[PDB]
Amino acid sequence: SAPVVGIIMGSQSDWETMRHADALLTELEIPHETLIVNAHRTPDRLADYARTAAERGLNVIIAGAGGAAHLPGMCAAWTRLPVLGVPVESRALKGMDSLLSIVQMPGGVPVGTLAIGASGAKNAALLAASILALYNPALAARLETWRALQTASVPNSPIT
Amino acid sequence: SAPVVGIIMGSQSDWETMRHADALLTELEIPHETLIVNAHRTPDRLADYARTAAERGLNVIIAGAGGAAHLPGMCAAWTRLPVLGVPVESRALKGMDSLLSIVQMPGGVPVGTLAIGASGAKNAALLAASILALYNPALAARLETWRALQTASVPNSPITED
Amino acid sequence: SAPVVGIIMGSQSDWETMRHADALLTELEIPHETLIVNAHRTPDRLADYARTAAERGLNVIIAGAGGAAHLPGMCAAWTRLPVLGVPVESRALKGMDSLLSIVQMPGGVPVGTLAIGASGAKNAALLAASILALYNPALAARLETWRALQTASVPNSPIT
Amino acid sequence: SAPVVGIIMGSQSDWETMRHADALLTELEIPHETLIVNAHRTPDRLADYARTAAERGLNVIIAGAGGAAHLPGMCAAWTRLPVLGVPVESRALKGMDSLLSIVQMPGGVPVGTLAIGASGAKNAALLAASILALYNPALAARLETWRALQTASVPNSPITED
Amino acid sequence: SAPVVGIIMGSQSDWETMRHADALLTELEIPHETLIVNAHRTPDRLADYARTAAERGLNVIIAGAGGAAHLPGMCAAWTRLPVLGVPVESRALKGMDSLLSIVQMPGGVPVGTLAIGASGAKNAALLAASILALYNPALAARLETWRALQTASVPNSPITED
Amino acid sequence: SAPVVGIIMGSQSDWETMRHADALLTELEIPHETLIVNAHRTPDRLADYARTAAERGLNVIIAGAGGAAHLPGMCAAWTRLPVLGVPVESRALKGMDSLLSIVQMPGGVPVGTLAIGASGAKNAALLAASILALYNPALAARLETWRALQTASVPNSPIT
Amino acid sequence: SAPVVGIIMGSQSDWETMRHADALLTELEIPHETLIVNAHRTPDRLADYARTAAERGLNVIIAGAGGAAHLPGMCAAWTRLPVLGVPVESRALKGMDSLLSIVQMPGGVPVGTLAIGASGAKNAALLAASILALYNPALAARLETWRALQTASVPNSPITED
Amino acid sequence: SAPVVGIIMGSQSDWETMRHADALLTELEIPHETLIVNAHRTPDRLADYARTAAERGLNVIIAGAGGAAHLPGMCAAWTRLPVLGVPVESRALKGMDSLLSIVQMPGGVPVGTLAIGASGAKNAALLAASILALYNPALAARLETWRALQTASVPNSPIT
Repeated sequence: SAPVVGIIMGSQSDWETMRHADALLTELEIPHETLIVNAHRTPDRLADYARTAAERGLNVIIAGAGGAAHLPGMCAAWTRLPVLGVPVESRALKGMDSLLSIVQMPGGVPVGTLAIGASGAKNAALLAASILALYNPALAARLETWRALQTASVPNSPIT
Repeated sequence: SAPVVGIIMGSQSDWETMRHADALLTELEIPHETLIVNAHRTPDRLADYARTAAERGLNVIIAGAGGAAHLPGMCAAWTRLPVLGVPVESRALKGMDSLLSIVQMPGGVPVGTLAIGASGAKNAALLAASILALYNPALAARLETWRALQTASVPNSPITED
Repeated sequence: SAPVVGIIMGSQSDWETMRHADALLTELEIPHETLIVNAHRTPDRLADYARTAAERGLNVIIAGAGGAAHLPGMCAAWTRLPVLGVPVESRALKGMDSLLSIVQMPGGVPVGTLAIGASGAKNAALLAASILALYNPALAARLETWRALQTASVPNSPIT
Repeated sequence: SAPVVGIIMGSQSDWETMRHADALLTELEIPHETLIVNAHRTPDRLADYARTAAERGLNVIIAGAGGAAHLPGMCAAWTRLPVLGVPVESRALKGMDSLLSIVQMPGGVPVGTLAIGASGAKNAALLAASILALYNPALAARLETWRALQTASVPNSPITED
Repeated sequence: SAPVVGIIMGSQSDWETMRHADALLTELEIPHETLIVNAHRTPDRLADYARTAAERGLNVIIAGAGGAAHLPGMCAAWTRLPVLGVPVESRALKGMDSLLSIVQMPGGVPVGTLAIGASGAKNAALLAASILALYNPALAARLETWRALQTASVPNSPITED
Repeated sequence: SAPVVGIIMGSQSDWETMRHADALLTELEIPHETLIVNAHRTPDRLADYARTAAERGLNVIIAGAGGAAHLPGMCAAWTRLPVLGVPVESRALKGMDSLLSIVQMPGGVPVGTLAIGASGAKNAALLAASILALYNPALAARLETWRALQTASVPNSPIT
Repeated sequence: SAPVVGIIMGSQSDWETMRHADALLTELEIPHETLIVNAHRTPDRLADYARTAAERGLNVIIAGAGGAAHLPGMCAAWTRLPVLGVPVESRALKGMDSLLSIVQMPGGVPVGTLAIGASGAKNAALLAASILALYNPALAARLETWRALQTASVPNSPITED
Repeated sequence: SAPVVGIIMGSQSDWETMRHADALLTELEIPHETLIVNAHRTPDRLADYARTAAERGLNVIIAGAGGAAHLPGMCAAWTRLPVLGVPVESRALKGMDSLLSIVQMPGGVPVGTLAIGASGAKNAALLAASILALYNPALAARLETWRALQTASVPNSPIT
């Protein structure tokens, strides 16, 4: 089936983080594509990807980047689709540079930003799912089940 | 007529920021409600608002809070709807406490976080609009027009006179 | 005996930190319960726990959380008991996110916040003990002994 | 009549912040004393105040300090009473130095720390009240009334007019 | 006559900062152009400006941006010319978001970053001048004179009167 | 051939970082010298190095330092050549001290600052190359090739 | 009569801060000189000042700088005298860049660093006084009197009126 | 011989850092004492130590602490001697808490603060030495030699 979510990242090194978004979308059976698109090394690839995303049938883009993290913001610049940004943990500054360069978008071009690291990648997929669930009843039911299981599965006490 | 976006905030002091979300939704002709829901002073009000939002017909919640900013995250805990968070600028720490309190949600319960302050509020409304536009062709057209006009309206050079 | 302190945390991963609170309360023979309550995954469990804490005979709640750490503040929202918050060290931001999301409570609903990590968990238990000692003479004497031993046991010089 | 809470601070400049603790204790009818004790300029005064607090009948100490804020931690070093710390906002670093200097106590000597500034001072008094209410039923009733009124007084919607 | 340095910025609000770069280039008689290019609102304008800069005869680009400051880095992505970045001071985070967004470029695409604010803008122009002076002897002489005068003009003692 | 770029650093411990600048200059066949010059321990060596750099035929200086990182700024003080600064990652503060002490130069004496760590060292060499390419056509072509290969070599998808 | 402390700073703008060091030395009757030495604009002036300070009879150097604050560290590089550093508050980063640039000296060349701003300048003078008092009994007596008076002058309670 | 410098620290865990101060003083043959004094656990020990330091013949105190680091400031409160503070690297916040709680002393009671960690401990000893050298000619000559050797020993190029 045709992808409705695009997951993009700038390098193989981002995959350790973004694989968590990929896994969640697969778990919820949301058709998606997972690609490398680098804002700095392949800016024309980025322009083409973002500009054509809507006409290709994409509904949400999840973009991960670390350091001076420009990939989500520049993606949002070229598409009217919702763009969700995952700050990848950077070696020196632990993703604080990633976080500020993604979340601090000036008014007019938004990026919905999630937590630094694996938690953010998982949550970007969940946020994408909740967006798609607004107009897909079967997915809405699967997301309901996912959240219910998450809630029900929390133990009552720690193991010592 | 019925609201499809809920804008919530903890206090009147937040309105100076959240009014920018309200204005943009109105500009794009998106029906919405604006309420005060305080995570710490009215936690049962929050639980009820969030847990009933979907059945009331809301599609997106925009939540603003400052300091130890728990309102967006706790809203997301009770709803399956997308929740967007606006960090309100705080006096001492300039919204850094607001930002980290909102964006650093552990995996399992998301909040899509926007920039600190008025920019974030405007962008939360634009993000909400982009979500709604996925299923609403008239709104999708209004949003494309809005984005195209924003692009066309950027001047080519600064005014450089003394 | 019935618990007078509740120790709560959002996940098993918090136990490495919160076990230090548990150990100290046991050392001082303070009856307590140690539970998992997750603000985000089990918010109704949290509401019920905090709302009924006083009528169950709890006197102090010690709550640990990391990241966007909402557990202590939301607990305080539903109870009139003193709530003490332990910021758990987070992977990327080393508990600075945990610390700010716990300590920066707006006026009207307090959380007494302790240091990031194991030190904070130990100190939350000690702070709970000093609260209980105000109206329990036998405990006050044991706490006096604990503090005296801590003071007396500090060596006079380092081992080389 | 005799004080059961001590509010201490290093200088008159701290009073702008600590007065919020004082006001709240008075509102809840909690007898207290307010003193200046400077950790660095009057260290022997601090030692004496802290080491005699319990025998003088104090139950809780609220200590405020800014910058390299050592007053709460050193107070806790000499008393077995619960000590609550209020980081006072500093000029350059906006109370971040105050906060870290107070909250990051190594294990063994606790300080329950509240928010930077006026919010923290008000909350230190509320936390002190919640501690005292554990053994004082009349105060417990006054505190429940206060919290209930705070909850009931939150408006349902912001004032949104231009 | 033709420009050899391009000064670009995302909005008119940046000019208060970037005007210091403009003034210094003029002082050193370096022909330049000043334009608004917004990375987020006019991304195709940016692509075209950056990809054609070298063939248009530009030698150095000075780019200023604040907040999530992507303009310098994205300019460098499309040009082989040296790109110098000026972090513009932002309201909440005082240009720290600007600074990290510009300087923390991953290996492979450089931006030479200067200080936050007006100092950085002046220094971007001086750095551009020092690059151009490597091949332009008349400019090298003007720059040496400028640096020598800066050194000679430092007073020996402060004015200490009350 | 005579060096046109100088790479300087304060200690052997900086070499793990600055070797990336050295490798890139060699890859692009840019003649250079790689030296230890310590701002604090050998300040007269620094003064002489920076003061004579231009007359020796150097065109760009790349200077790396960590902690209270004064080497780039003080180099710039004595030369009219462009000075590029690489913040070396420090043990405690992860190069945030290095970054601020290099980039925050007051107006009048510039240092072009690159990212913390190995990325910054590589990018300082690339920035130096782009400066030299302005007036060396053969190098400009090699830099074009380098950038083109970087762009072309980015994979289209991650390896799972 | 001859100076035993040198107070140096990079510009007149630093004097608003460094004047507090000057005033305290005068109060304690410590002969000193006050000069402008800019690490970046007058590096040879700095080298000469620092390398000759000991033979000129100086015992302590107090150096103030803001931003990328290199003056204290580079002074210490050329002198064997104790060098005390005062971080001057900067506009954007509130002296955090000043502080880290001064205090984070690698092992081998020390700078004793004081607080950001006016407090640090006053304390640099007091620290210089405490160093000089080790060998000067009259000054040691004046310093003890000063510290004793500081202690005696702390009020017992705040002024709490409305 | 009687100690003229006191090195104090709050716990054995600080010794890994403060041993560098001890080693430097021994290298320069400066008589000193190395002690554990904990501001929070042994405050009366601290009061007595600082109050009597001058009359015991101490000239400089070097105090190391981490976290909420109160030891140097409180030492300075009770003595007119120069007090030098070493921020010990803390687990979570990497000594940023240590640094701010030591350096940000309000006007009236100074602490001369050195770098976070081992570098700061070494430099506190060197700063103490330079203070003592003002009125001890033999030590001044040894310190001159130490600094000269440090300067002369810096290599001219890195080892590859």
